[PDB]
Amino acid sequence: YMIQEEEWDRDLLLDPAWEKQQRKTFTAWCNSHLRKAGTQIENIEEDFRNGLKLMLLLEVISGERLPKPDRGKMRFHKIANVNKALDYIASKGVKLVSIGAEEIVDGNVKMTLGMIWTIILRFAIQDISVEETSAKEGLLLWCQRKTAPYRNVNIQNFHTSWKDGLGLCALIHRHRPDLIDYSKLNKDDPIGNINLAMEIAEKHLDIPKMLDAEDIVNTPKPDERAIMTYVSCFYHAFA
Repeated sequence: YMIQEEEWDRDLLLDPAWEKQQRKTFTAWCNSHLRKAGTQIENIEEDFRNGLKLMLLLEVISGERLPKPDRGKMRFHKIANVNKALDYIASKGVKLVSIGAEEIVDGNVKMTLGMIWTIILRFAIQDISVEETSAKEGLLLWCQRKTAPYRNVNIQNFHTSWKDGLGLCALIHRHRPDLIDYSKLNKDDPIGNINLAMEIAEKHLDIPKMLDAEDIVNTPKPDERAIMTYVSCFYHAFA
């Protein structure tokens, strides 16, 4: 059988940029909450398949108890646990499309990422409201107001606007000028600018280093779900 197939099989071990980014960011986001429950996940495509840490995540971020988990390794107990996590998200206003317990238990990557995004959106971004603007659009207007003074920043979206890292440094500088010497930063060191903001955010604001920096700089259009997840932590930290 052909060498050509074998080489392309190996090539499937590279995740597309959008997955790398969502994987890194949504894993760190889940972990910055699960640590209040004394646990962590390591691999987002594997560690929600039994429904247990998913139910716990939902409890930690909602503050409300979910019904008791099924105990037992049998596959229908994992299905019952994930159904409880998804029924709880539904009950909180999220209309789920193309997402079901069966594919989550089977490790479906796009579906598992999509589910976690619906959680991040509902419990971190949905209720953001600035000047009669809610959710994604409200978080964006917020970023625009905070960064308006900064002439080397133009927040117009949750992707390309954020590539050079200056948008992140400005959000910090506006709220905490003591923490950053903004005037010394420029557009030629985007990787530096990103890792700097993330290092400052981690040390002083308790926000883990969620972003895939290399991919943000090098990908034509960064993943906006990942960037919204990270920026949503700055909003909660500053408001």
